[PDB]
Amino acid sequence: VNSFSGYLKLTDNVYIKNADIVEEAKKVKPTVVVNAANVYLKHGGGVAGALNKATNNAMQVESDDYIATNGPLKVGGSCVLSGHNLAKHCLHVVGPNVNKGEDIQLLKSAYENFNQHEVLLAPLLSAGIFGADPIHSLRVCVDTVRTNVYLAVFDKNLYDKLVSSFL
Repeated sequence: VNSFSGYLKLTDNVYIKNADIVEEAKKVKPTVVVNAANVYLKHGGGVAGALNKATNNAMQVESDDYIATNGPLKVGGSCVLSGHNLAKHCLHVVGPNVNKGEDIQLLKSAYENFNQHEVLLAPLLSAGIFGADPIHSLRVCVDTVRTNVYLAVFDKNLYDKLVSSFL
């Protein structure tokens, strides 16, 4: 039993809710919240900008030190950093950004990072300002992640479309 509430069960291990991931993280304080990161960990907008804003920019400060030490992530890769006031840990995962021309096949590699964590609160990777089809992202999630994932979808209209079209 865990503390996640109000989710629709899609499969054995994937759950979904119309929710603001920031507000959901603040209430649940999950072990892991996933950020929709870019390779530079520049948290300017989308989910990343919202998560970082909720940390009062502490996520960005920590991220800048990470990049200065380690260099950029790979598209499809990830790193574990602090969850600050939102979670124990933040798993920064880089899905391909279609608006930069990155290969969508890398979306499966991106979701594979979730399998290193037993339970996660996450957005749909490569959705929103990353330009991929969220219906496709949900399909890849279900077909790739084997650990327990709680997906937060900000847009109510999109949430209803994802549920109604789910196979």
